[PDB]
Amino acid sequence: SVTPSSTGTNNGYYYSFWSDGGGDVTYTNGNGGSYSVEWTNCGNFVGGKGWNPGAAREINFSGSFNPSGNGYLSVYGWTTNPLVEYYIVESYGDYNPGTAGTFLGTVDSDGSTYDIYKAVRTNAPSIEGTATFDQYWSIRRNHRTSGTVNTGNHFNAWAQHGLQLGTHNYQIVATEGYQSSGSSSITVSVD
Ligand code: NA
Repeated sequence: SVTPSSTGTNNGYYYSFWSDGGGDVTYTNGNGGSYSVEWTNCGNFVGGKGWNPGAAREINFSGSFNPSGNGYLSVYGWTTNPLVEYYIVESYGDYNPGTAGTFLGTVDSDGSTYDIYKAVRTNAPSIEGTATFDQYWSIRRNHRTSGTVNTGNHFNAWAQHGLQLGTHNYQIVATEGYQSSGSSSITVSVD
């Protein structure tokens, strides 16, 4: 059983929780900017708290992230026109999600080098429904579960590689799992 997919406002933050119904997933909004997820042999889910619309901002995040298998903790968001799904992956489990993309280079931000990848998702779920769209990745080499992400540094580095962003839609500190188990308990803020 899974928490039903849902979106909106909670304690002044935006949140989104989405799953494909697979396995067992329990998403729980907490006070302020906090949320938790526990999951067992999920399908695919993505959930967390943040803002709508996103921006070039410094996002503070802290908490726990305990993937057993493939899961990510990322600044995660969308733009439109063009439609782009982007990830600034601060921690992952046993799978580096850049495997699926093309390596374009690196960016240094907030105390670590990141590896940058572009992937193409063909007829995949999106905030505009089933669609084909680019995916931008910045994957932190020095995994962590607390600190500050300067999203503008990533937007900058992606643009240096010819990767254009559209108009910002939502932007959250997302826990994501794919065919894995685990848990997270995360708090978000911006100064
Ligand atoms: Na669009």
